[PDB]
Amino acid sequence: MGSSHHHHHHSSGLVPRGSHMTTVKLGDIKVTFDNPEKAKKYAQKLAKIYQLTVHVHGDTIHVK
Repeated sequence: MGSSHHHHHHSSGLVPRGSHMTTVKLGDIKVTFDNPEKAKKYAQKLAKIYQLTVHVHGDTIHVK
């Protein structure tokens, strides 16, 4: 066997539907990405680099 049963839990980073650029606020540094998809995928790396964490709240991802 080898099946990871992925299911959505209550309350997540609920991004609004529509083609819109996400404002990823790093420590002072203002980053932006075309899509919330790529935004969170690069922001989790920026969190690991700068030793911070990802706070995804709507169209704003602040790397706390």
